[PDB]
Amino acid sequence: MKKLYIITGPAGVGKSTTCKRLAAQLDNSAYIEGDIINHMVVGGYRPPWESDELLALTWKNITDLTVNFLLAQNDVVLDYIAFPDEAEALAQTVQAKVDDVEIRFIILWTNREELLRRDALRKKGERCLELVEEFESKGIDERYFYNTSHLQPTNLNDIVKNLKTNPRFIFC
Amino acid sequence: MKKLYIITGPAGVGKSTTCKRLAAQLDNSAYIEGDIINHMVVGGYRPPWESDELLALTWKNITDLTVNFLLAQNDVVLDYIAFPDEAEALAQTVQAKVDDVEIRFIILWTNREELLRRDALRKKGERCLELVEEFESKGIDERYFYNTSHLQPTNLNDIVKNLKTNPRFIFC
Repeated sequence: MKKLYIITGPAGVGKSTTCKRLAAQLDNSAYIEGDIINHMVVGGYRPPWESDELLALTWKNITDLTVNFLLAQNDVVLDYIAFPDEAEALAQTVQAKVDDVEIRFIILWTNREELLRRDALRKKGERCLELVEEFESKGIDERYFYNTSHLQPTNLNDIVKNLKTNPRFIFC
Repeated sequence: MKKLYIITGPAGVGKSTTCKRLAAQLDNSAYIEGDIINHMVVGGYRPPWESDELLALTWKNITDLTVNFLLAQNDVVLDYIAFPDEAEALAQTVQAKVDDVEIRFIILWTNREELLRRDALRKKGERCLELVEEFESKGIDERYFYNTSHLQPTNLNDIVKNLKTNPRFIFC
């Protein structure tokens, strides 16, 4: 069967690093970077938080690409910002267009202070907390969170090995 | 109305540079880079010339993204390798899913020797000619070709200004 991995979480949490490693581990997979999709719009571009229209478009494009990759016998690894609402919506569509698809929802988390330093090497802040409090207030189940503040990057393959089979993320 | 710009041609001809400038000129537009789409497949990846399946997938993804952007009131600028067959197919789908869409087919060309030097600064060849003879043998109409071997890069805005309104590319 096919598998969909919705890896989300605050900026600097290591979504990109985790998704790239995960994708490279499956025999047949597709890696979708939400940001590249969103930034495809040039003329008239506006950030996600300033246009529900442009944001819905981005999820439309993500969804259609995900369906095609799954139908094509590819596992899909999605890296983007996603809350219960978006995950639910995506799931409804794929499930209605593809059979035997086990979807996994995974929210990578570390520590407020960790994200504080993790970005101190981007191109030079407080904003790294804006997304943090959003996930919390959304009252998301605790089984979808994966705190890696105590793990080592040298164990990256174990982490991706876990979230690949761990049933807790199976999107109960 | 909406407009679709299918900019193709051999590697090093300046498709990326031309498309990015064109997109940035329209009020509402989307820029699609065929290569980023194609490279979304990780596990089991294979070059376009080694899998008609993976290649068809890439065009499927490109097509679905193009339709969504056009319906969303965005002009679409596509940068990829495309022959009459692919252009025709894409056109049939968009035209069947969107109204008032003027599609333009544009093949950027320069000179055999030009492409010879244009790539001598990639990361260090003959292969730059493989795509050249392909376009020629395909017996493509001469109205779609746009030779810029005699133009100057300092006239980039004029070039994109031309192919934006010039009717010769209107895909007769």
